[PDB]
Amino acid sequence: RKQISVRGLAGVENVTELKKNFNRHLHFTLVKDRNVATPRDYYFALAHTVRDHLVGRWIRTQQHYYEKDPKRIYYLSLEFYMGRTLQNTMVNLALENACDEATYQLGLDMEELEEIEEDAGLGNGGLGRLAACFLDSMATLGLAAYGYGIRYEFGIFNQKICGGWQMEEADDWLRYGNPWEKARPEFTLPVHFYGRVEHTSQGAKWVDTQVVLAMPYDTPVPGYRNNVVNTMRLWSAKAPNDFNLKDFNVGGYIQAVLDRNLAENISRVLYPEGKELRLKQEYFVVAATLQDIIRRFKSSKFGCRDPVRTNFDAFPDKVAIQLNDTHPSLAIPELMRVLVDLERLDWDKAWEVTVKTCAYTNHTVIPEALERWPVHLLETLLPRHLQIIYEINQRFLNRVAAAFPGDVDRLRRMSLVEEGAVKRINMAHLCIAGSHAVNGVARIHSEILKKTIFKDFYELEPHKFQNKTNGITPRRWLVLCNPGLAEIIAERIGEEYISDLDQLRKLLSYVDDEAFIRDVAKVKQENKLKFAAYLEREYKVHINPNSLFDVQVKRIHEYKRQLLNCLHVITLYNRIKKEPNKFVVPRTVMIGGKAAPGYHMAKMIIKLITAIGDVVNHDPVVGDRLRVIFLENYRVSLAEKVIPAADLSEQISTAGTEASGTGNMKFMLNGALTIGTMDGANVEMAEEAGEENFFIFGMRVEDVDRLDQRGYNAQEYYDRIPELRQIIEQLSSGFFSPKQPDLFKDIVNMLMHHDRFKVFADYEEYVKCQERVSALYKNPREWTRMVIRNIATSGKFSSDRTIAQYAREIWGVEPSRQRLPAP
Amino acid sequence: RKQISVRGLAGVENVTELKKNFNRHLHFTLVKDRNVATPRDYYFALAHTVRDHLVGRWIRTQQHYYEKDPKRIYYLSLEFYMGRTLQNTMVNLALENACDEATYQLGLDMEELEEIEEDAGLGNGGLGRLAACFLDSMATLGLAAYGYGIRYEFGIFNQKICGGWQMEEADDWLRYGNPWEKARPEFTLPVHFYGRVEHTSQGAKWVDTQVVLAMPYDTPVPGYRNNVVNTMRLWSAKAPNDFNLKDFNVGGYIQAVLDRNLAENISRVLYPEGKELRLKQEYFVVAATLQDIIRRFKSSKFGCRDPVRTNFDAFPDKVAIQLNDTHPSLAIPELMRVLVDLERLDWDKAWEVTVKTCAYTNHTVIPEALERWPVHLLETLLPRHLQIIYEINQRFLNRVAAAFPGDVDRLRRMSLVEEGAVKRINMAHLCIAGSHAVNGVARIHSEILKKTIFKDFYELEPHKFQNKTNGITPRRWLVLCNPGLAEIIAERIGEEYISDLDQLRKLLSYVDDEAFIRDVAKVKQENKLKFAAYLEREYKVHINPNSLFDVQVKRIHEYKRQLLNCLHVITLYNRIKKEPNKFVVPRTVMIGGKAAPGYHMAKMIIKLITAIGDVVNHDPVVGDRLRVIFLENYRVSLAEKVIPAADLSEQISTAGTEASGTGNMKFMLNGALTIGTMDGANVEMAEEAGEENFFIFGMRVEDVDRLDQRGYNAQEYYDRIPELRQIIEQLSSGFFSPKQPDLFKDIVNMLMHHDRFKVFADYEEYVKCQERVSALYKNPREWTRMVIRNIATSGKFSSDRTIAQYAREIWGVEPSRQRLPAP
Repeated sequence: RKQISVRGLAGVENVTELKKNFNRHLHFTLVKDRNVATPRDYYFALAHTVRDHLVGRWIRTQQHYYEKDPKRIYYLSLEFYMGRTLQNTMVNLALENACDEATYQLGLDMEELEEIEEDAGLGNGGLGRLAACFLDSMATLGLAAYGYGIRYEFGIFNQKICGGWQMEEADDWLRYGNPWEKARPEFTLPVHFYGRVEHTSQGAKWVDTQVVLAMPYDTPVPGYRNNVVNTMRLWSAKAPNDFNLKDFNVGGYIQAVLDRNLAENISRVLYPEGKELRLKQEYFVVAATLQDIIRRFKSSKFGCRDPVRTNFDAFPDKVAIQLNDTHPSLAIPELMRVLVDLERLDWDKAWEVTVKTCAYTNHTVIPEALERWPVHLLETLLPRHLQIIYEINQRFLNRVAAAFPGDVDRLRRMSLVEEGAVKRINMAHLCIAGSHAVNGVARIHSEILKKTIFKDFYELEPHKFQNKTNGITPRRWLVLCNPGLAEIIAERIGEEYISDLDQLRKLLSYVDDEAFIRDVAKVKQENKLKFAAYLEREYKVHINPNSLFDVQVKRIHEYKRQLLNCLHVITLYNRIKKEPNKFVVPRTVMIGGKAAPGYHMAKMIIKLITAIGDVVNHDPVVGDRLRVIFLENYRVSLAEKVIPAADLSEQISTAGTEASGTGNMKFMLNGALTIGTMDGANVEMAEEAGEENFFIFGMRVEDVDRLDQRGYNAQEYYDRIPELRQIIEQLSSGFFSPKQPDLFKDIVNMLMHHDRFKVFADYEEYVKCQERVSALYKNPREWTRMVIRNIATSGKFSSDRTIAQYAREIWGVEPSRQRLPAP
Repeated sequence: RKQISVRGLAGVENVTELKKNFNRHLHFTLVKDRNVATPRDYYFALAHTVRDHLVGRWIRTQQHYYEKDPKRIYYLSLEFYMGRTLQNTMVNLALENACDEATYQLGLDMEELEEIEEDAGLGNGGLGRLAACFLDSMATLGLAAYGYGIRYEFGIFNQKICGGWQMEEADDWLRYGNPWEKARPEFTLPVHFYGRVEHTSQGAKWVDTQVVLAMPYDTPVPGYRNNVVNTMRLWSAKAPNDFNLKDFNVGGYIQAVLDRNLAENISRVLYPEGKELRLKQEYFVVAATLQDIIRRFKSSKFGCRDPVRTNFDAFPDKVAIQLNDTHPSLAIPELMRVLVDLERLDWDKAWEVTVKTCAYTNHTVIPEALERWPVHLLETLLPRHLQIIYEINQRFLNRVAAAFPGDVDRLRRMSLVEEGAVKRINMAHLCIAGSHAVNGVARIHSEILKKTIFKDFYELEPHKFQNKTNGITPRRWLVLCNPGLAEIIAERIGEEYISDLDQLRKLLSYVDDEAFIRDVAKVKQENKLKFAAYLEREYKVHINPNSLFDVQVKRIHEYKRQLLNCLHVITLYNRIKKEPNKFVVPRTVMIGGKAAPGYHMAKMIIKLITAIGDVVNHDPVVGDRLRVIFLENYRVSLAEKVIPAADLSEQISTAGTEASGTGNMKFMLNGALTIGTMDGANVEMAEEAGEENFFIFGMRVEDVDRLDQRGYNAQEYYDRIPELRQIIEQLSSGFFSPKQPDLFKDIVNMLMHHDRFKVFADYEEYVKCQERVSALYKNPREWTRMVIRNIATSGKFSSDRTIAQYAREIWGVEPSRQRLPAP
């Protein structure tokens, strides 16, 4: 009876007894054979093999925390950007080149198979990709972290450059199935919606509700090489499949069928403010999750164990809910609703635990883009919750009054309920009220949630504000992505670095050495040949390799400045042309990110970049003196192979607009010079690397704040800076497009007359700087010099670090670097 | 490529190497362990374990036919009443023993786990059951055969008699999946609804249609110990839904997200009238399969003996289509629409081939019941099919005129268009024109299709009409259901019988061997007591495993007299009650059968039994001399359990209504004596058995026609038979319903004033039989003597023989009983 144990299921490190497993699954799982099986079949066969070799470990980890009962720390997020599991299972488990030998002794090619894998489309950018990284490093740091979010049938679109434009051609990543996940029909809970309250003797009822079933799916995330492998648990919406008539509800009219789609497509599309669905989605992910959070606190070990009627006195000891951004916020009104209403905890006692369990990571530098909801939206889907939100509030605000008698303008600046032309609830204030700890994403930024945006909140509970300077992850962002460069490091410092990281600091001593100089430009010249290969293979281009390899891969969006780039690269096309022999360093510039539907300036700016392309790379006057590639469909699998041929990381956003920056850290690692306007995280990177090692141009936070106080007007620069007069002219007189001359005319007036982001004011400073970048390119080795002093610097911009910080001052729980036995 | 071999995995016969994979499926394939895992995960880990045995042999057989290249025969049926895999998968492949031993040692009672499997609601009744036996024997007889059905997500209801009334209840059998089915998304093909027929060039096109995608799901069908495993390809109707921006359709208005629903539920449900849903389901199956048949005809091997068209010339030699009932019928215009429109063969080359290729099995004896569909319905979802039924109908009538020159009414009776109020097409006459053979499913029923129902048709193509009487399979319905009856029979004649049932005739020499007579009786006694325990466990009331087990389990319908049984039952009830001290042979009548929603007298007659048993199973005056049990939710599962435990087999259909039986041949075989009218099925079953060993009773067909001349007037028997007049007044005063007397009034009134099925005509002689029954049963020695005589002569009813004749006489292919090796 006890003979159903984890014993024997594989022979690990054996090329041959996993060569017995690639066969096992092709036949018995996939029901295919060698005369009929396809590439995508042998990737699904390989996918399964490394997977039994994951879920072995997953049983015993999972076993461990029942016995050992840690504080289970759930990270709540509506975006989870993983993106290609196979290789990353292989390294954090070991089996990679022991999977390479089997799959060539078999006669395949594990790298050709690897590219059959669609990206696990649960994201869009850095809110998913941060947590996707924190999921790797919590798993490595011994921590009992659970990641819970929603499983999107389609994620967010796949982009398509056609005619120069973006066509958002949808991503059905999951149609051929997904190796890595397990469905769990057995642990389906309901999500109730709409309904109404109805009070009784002891509490209140929220009867009359519509329901949407919550079905869980388990991807696992391995910890790096210490054998603990954790659970992502992502929800799927099932419409109640009582339907055809039961309740006799359709009777007189079927059209409640419109429930089936408007409920069930909670789970089909991720977004790219004013939407019942974004809130329905939001309430979906927190309800199901928190019901599961309560069943491991009771059932799994406290099922039996009480003391205090298995009260929640020991809840905050055992559980910690970390709301990433404002999208989990209904975790405070829903947690309060279950403890008070379903169990029967005092409003006061239940709110005790609530704040103690919860804390909230803050991502915006802007107060204007900070989630708030309409009360008519609340009150109708969520009545009890519009009611508990009202009640948390005067309770909070009287606590404010105790600490500020008579200061009336604060009971409307602290308030939960916004007023006037649509009374809204400010969700970020709701969070700060029930979260014992808020953190800024960068140092600077935590200051500006003290000094500017939650000033009152920091005056009254001074201490909730923490800082955790968000990093990246060695495994993904050095080892998978640039292994030639993780090759030449290993043996010098000791592999202790990938899970203990400012040790990168040693290679600093190694700078001078003219071995390391010639060493590294190979990685970068090989990389710039392999990526300059891939370029022409998928899609196609005609490139240098050797070029200055210049890249900026962000969202196409005004305040990140793809535009500043475009002006400059029209200075470059035009001066090199003017004197056609005017030698300068030939750059291949790559701009790329998706836009966001119903964003025409961010549709326009793709089109200017795909208007240039034509006249530069096809004006064979220029030849290979200048090239601008647009990266169609930039996502996490492209993220790990363009930072790779990063000479130049152009992170050129207006000062004080970026709240931080993550795809900038995994750039001064791979060997990339970061040239950009100072704010966000372009800062601490230079406070580490030294300003002289960086290339910080242009304005700053402080003199930008100056500028819109004595009038900012971009023209004035139009009348002075003679080449910008040139490029504005040629921009406007159908140079790029003879067929539609006017075309970039909506962008001219934008650039001229209502430029919120001062693209023209940071022009000149940018060019008498990217002259310092070009002229230094062709000083081919003291170029290669600084590219080491950036690498050495690293360990703060590593998410292991950040997780230890969250671990330690906010959660409690002490980290680990120990290897759990077996597999 | 060679390294990836089948060579195996199959340590096969080995306990250790499969306690070992019941562990892998529990930990690595299902991801559970002994601390989380429940019964469902254990049966599923067993279920998964056996089908690695199953799918290796699947691989191997499929390969074989690719190599050999046999004539393949596809069998279209809208119901495959598959019912419960595992125990049969294990007996057809031998692992009852090893799987028992491995789960013995594991701590798991292998009986218990089995009864967690959900009966696959891919069927409804007899029409579904013969296909399933026609697939077991198509596989034991080595034929290259396919099963093409609909993968009903929910199926026809679950009976749930609540307080006495049949409640309808949905069946999601596949909640926690199906281990046995393997979805083949690679083979999704489109099914074209509605549209316009535009005419051009050498042909016609069908433009403007609406695609639904038919997605295939493969299930293995293993043969008893011969190592072949054939296919069953079920089609899932998955709505084309890229309905999110694409086509400039949604947004404008998502009024039209109904092609989600009425595309999607071509497969959510099975039926119980003029429904476009029923015809949409009928064409969906046909579109997805004929395009899959030609997919396989074109791909496996033939487009090289292409000498001529991958010729359809040879299509009838590599293909054979069986049309079980007129439901696959649109397959004769679909195999004409592709061959003519698409392939571009001659119209008379498409008919020469369409008639040589497909064939029609008919199952009816009552003509109204022959299928018809309105040309308004066809002119719409099937524009071009209407035009192929219109040129078929026209050319067939030429054939007819020349054959019977001048007979203007023969042209109007031999037609496929048919009008009066609503111009319908006759689908059964469509089948005779497009099939090389038409066949009855029983001897006399096959005569009265050329004697009466298609007689003109017959005279014009006499050579099409064959017969083939129905049969059970020896494996599910004697080995699985009754392994007890199985040891004893094999101990004497050997085990060659399972694959050749006529060897049961050999047991007829052991009639007078009173070891065997006390032995068979033993056998039937544990059967009656493992079953009698089913009852006070799942369900209850009181059993007495001695009594004469009298089951009638047909579906609830007026033409099959559940009512005659109700009246015999209270006649015994009353004789037991006026004269308590008389000795009476006690009986337990068990009536089970799924009524059929909408139909009220079936609804109402079930409430009879659920009120007769309440009144008589609570009479401490009778004590236990009678008990009446409605068997809730008859399915393949309880037939397994019921036919096994029964003594009398109640087959009381009105003479002239039944065509052939199939339910009978399971009780005849498992040693039960038929009581039954001479009518279609009971007739070959008494040719073999000898009338002696049957309880033939009452009214014969021309006895039914004698009274259907002079006229039925039930009242003449009411005032000529006192024991009837007796219970009409039991009913009418409301004995069985003290709170609602008048409840069974419309039954009383039906019965007398308009009983189209002649309950009272048969009453007196059916009773003078029930009690001769009671004579022989109270004579256990001579009961078994007559029961030996049943089980021995029943061999003619193996589907191994009904198939041995289709194959031979119709499909062409010749039966084979040899092994393959298949690791």
